[PDB]
Amino acid sequence: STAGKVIKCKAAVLWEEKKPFSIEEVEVAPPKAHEVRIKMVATGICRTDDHVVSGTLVTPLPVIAGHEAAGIVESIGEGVTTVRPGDKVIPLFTPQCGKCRVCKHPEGNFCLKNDLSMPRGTMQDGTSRFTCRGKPIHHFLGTSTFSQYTVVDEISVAKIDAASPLEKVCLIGCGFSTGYGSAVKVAKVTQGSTCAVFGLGGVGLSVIMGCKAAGAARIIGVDINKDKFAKAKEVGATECVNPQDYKKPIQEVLTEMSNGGVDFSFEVIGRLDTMVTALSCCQEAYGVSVIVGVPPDSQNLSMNPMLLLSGRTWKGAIFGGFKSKDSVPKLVADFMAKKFALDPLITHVLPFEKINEGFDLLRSGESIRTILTF
Amino acid sequence: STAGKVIKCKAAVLWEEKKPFSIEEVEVAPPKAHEVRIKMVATGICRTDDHVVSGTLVTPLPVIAGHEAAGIVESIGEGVTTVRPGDKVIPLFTPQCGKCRVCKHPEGNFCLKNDLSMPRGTMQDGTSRFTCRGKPIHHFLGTSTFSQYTVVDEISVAKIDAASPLEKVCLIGCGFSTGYGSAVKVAKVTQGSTCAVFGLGGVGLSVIMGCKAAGAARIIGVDINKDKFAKAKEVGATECVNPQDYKKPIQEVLTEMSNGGVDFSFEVIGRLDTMVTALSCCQEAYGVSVIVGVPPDSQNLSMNPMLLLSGRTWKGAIFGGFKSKDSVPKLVADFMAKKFALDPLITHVLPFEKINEGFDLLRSGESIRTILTF
Ligand SMILES: NC(=O)C1=CN([C@@H]2O[C@H](COP(=O)(O)OP(=O)(O)OC[C@H]3O[C@@H](n4cnc5c(N)ncnc54)[C@H](O)[C@@H]3O)[C@@H](O)[C@H]2O)C=CC1
Ligand SMILES: NC(=O)C1=CN([C@@H]2O[C@H](COP(=O)(O)OP(=O)(O)OC[C@H]3O[C@@H](n4cnc5c(N)ncnc54)[C@H](O)[C@@H]3O)[C@@H](O)[C@H]2O)C=CC1
Ligand SMILES: O=CNC1CCCCC1
Ligand SMILES: O=CNC1CCCCC1
Ligand SMILES: [Zn+2]
Ligand SMILES: [Zn+2]
Ligand SMILES: [Zn+2]
Ligand SMILES: [Zn+2]
Repeated sequence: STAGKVIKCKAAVLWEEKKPFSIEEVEVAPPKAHEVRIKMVATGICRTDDHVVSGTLVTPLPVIAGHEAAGIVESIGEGVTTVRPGDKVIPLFTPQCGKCRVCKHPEGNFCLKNDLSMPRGTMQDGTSRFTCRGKPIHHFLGTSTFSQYTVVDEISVAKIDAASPLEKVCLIGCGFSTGYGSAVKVAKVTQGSTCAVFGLGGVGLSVIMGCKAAGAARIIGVDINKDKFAKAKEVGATECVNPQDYKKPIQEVLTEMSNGGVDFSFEVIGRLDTMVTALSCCQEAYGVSVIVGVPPDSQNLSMNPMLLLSGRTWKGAIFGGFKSKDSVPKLVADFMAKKFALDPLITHVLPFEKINEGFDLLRSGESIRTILTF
Repeated sequence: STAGKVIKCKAAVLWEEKKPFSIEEVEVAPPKAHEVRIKMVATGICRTDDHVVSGTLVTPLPVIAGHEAAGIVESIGEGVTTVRPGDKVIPLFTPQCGKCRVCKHPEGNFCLKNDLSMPRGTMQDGTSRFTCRGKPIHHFLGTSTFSQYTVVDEISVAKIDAASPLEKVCLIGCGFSTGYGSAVKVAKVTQGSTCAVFGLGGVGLSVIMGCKAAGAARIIGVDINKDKFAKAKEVGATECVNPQDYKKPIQEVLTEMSNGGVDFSFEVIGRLDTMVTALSCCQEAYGVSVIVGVPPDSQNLSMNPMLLLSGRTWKGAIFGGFKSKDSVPKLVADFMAKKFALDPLITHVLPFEKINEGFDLLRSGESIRTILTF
């Protein structure tokens, strides 16, 4: 009854930076060739979406944000072969076109069709499927999940298990997979190692989950909000430290605690200074540091390259290094088989209409993941 | 005639920065417990030794520099078990104590007994074996090879094949092993890959040798001195580019040539700007960049962490990542078995007394490696 037709629905439109989202009616065009229109079931609030509001992450406005979500296919455009109406799906903020040099590389996952490096805020064809008050509205990372319906390119959606609980598995679309993969796939944490995790939000807790799964003997959580420590220990941290408690810089503290530096460190905040601190606290000859946090737009850090010359490895990754369309269904299957848990990340649940309250909870430090239900 | 006694011999003393080496008589104490006195045969002129003269690398002065060398054991102190009088040896500017956490780690080679991080310019016991004009003279990296005799700690010397040609294998003490290992062990260049090498001196040519040995399909040499290109092609470069020939920054040129970025890049110069350019020119999702060059003392580079967040890996290494005492004898044996060539690196051979002329050849751009003979 809606196939081929414009759908009018509610969405959370961001008209300008540093303002509440506006819950109001938008028009969602039907999918074109190789596009998929999705009815949203649940979406999480990730710090990246707040970065859009704050101007930390620059993408064209006005915009429908949201990128960590799950829903049910409402209709498919001409030529779609990988999903069907009625399928449960997770939108992929990093596409997997399967044809570019990165998709063909055994390690790479940052597909060249991404909308991150040179943000356009469009579908792959350079146009928008959203109208609001008669005005075109930008997409976000080819997902735009803060809406009752969205349209994504086929390379930006994965079919998942038909029995999946969408109010939980939406976290596999961003925060869980990012943190878990950063530990198990990017860093390749080893049994018996010592790890340090900077930032104990949804993504940092997922890093801890991955470090424990990889068998780390010590996992040191680092956060300036000590209210985050109890859940960090629940999911695997052996000891938590607040940098504000110490007179010395925390990388000196962590080097002392690890008897000369940690094996693996992770920056999961998004600050230039903590990226450098995290690199410095890994052991100078064989340590590995992974950047996960998003830096403020266009800003450069400063560092002494002797930190690298002694032997450190420094790297970063999007989405935990996972090839998105191959990996998301497998991660869902693994969740259904109880191989990892998502409940520890979910601290609050709200209806989509209370999106602004959900962002207030994030900004206040009270929440990890709030899940919004449509 | 000389065991247990002070040796008066010729050495090249550096009394202060930015002055020629002073060829004069020095006095070399006999070895104490666990020390080894070596009567040098050949020593190479490495850019690192020039960095001491120029103030790029800070180490206590006055000093006997030189660290890339080979000689013959004159005497051993109490407790030495790994070499004997008459053995051919190569001093190790990175020690291998075998006891610290780095030596025990499968990947690490930057032994915690090194004299680089906190330069003292002494023997392990904190004292000097050198006097000149009645003044104590500092050691350099526990080697000090610009002298007819030196004294090193046992952890800083390796015994090598009694039939080795010392006037060639001295290069295994630094330049060859550093460059070759940076490609084959640190970067782990893969066959069919595309590589970019910034700096075509002795170390950069050794990187090229390693990239070719690893089966790279394309090896792009980068140098502002085009006189370096002919030898780079002889040892495996498929193409050479001079940044000053182009209106665009060279990272953009290299990204275009490689159809979107190289697989492996190497900075083998020692400039902050080329360290960042080398990182930028590897492919953003799966590229690897290795810093080999020595940066100017205490200076920080500036970089955008988005270069790492997309997926790049940035690392550095001392001595090609080789565990020094284990690897040097094996590299000499490999040379004797004809597994790699050293002659392409040697452009000049001069008597030790012509040390200053040898440094003039390096500074003028004319030489690769000058070997000084005693
Ligand atoms: N690389 C990727 O693919 C992805 C990156 N991100 C980024 O990861 C970061 C974390 O995301 P979430 O976990 O949702 O964020 P979050 O805000 O829930 O967690 C961040 C934690 O860092 C702590 N923190 C803040 N400043 C600190 C400081 N100076 N020192 C120590 N701790 C400090 C906060 O108290 C907070 O608990 C964000 O920057 C986000 O944009 C998120 C998802 C995917
Ligand atoms: N990491 C380690 O273990 C080691 C590091 N090193 C360092 O490696 C570096 C290279 O050593 P060598 O080969 O002996 O030096 P070299 O001076 O013979 O070679 C350097 C090359 O860089 C080129 N160059 C200079 N500025 C340039 C620019 N802006 N762009 C492009 N090319 C430029 C020069 O023309 C020269 O050919 C030095 O900094 C040295 O201290 C050396 C040995 C061991
Ligand atoms: O949180 C999801 N996506 C992020 C990934 C890191 C760059 C900004 C967008
Ligand atoms: O060239 C020999 N040794 C160098 C290695 C890099 C740091 C300075 C000393
Ligand atoms: Zn996210
Ligand atoms: Zn692709
Ligand atoms: Zn050691
Ligand atoms: Zn050297």
